[PDB]
Amino acid sequence: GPMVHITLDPDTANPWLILSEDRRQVRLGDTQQSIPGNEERFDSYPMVLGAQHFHSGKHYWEVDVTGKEAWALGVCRDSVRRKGHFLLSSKSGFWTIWLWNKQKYEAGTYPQTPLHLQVPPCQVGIFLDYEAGMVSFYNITDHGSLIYSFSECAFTGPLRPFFSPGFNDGGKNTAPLTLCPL
Ligand SMILES: C[C@H](O)c1ccc2c(c1)N(CCCN(C)C)c1ccccc1S2
Repeated sequence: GPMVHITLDPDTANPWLILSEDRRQVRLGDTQQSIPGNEERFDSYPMVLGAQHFHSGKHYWEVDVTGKEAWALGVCRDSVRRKGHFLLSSKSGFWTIWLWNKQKYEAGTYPQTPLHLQVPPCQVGIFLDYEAGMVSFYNITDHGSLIYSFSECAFTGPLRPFFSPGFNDGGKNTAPLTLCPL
């Protein structure tokens, strides 16, 4: 089946992130960790990838976002640049949605698409269909209604799960992203 046990890849995690020992949770830290500057690590934003690689097929997982004022979720090319600043955008190899400012939900098209969610999600489901070129996001709190779907994605290599528990803002958004047991 499509359900997949996601774990986080510590080698990609920006130093502002704290990963749980089981690598199923991630949160913003109050200070930067001292860790290596290996090529895989995102150096400019608090992001981290799942360890799993997708080359084909259908895949699904869920993330708890309860009570966070900001976060970003989805999938990206393994080949996306890790160093420096960039746009979280389908044009750049990212298929993501995000919340910021407590109630601004957007999809990472470029230009960005504003999202209008009648029921703020406490848990989000991400569905990847490699062959169909689709990444879809579901509001678990709202009985699995569709938040947004990217279609006509032109996948060419391995894809990775993508996660950010927020950006650095002074330590208000400390709660973790948690991968849900499926
Ligand atoms: C600008 C570029 O696309 C970019 C790079 C890195 C991040 C974000 C955007 N945001 C989205 C902000 C969209 N509007 C507001 C510009 C974000 C949102 C939620 C959690 C982490 C992040 S980190």
